Amino acid sequence: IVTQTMKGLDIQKVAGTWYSLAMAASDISLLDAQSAPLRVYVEELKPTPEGDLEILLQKWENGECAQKKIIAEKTKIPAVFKIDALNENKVLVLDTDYKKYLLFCMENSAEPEQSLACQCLVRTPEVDDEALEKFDKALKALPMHIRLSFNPTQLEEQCHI
Ligand SMILES: CCCCCCCCCCCCCCCCC(=O)O
Repeated sequence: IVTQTMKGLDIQKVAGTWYSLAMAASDISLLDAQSAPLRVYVEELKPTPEGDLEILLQKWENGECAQKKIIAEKTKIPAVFKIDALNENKVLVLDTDYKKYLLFCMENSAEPEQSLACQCLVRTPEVDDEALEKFDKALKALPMHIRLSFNPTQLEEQCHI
């Protein structure tokens, strides 16, 4: 689905702290409740030396904010990782400048029109208008039906409460 990938991605340089400033999905149900399936809040990226990606994040489940750890495995495409879970879940890095913003989408492997969610990550708990502008331009193709964004207070709280 996603026709935008970052050329020349250096996965080591995305290490460190990130904030999920905005999210969007193809289906309202993927993001509507606090416990919605792709309502996830990125905490940090931890690239391994072989070039896989450990992801720390928070997710609300059963009435509280839970910390999760995910391994995205590398593929032959530098910008595309596989989540390793039951669903053939692919993560694509659309664009990043390493020091300010990273845009990524995650999609299901097939069925036929399928689930897709994308986030605008930023390095600091600040509304970055230019990064949100790149996020919205990246998505104006994609068939999104829900979009969320968060204010700096929420960005400093667990599960953006
Ligand atoms: C590649 C650099 C960008 C960072 C990508 C972050 C991708 C989160 C992927 C999370 C997928 C959904 C997790 C669902 C909760 C875990 C579970 O229920 O098993």
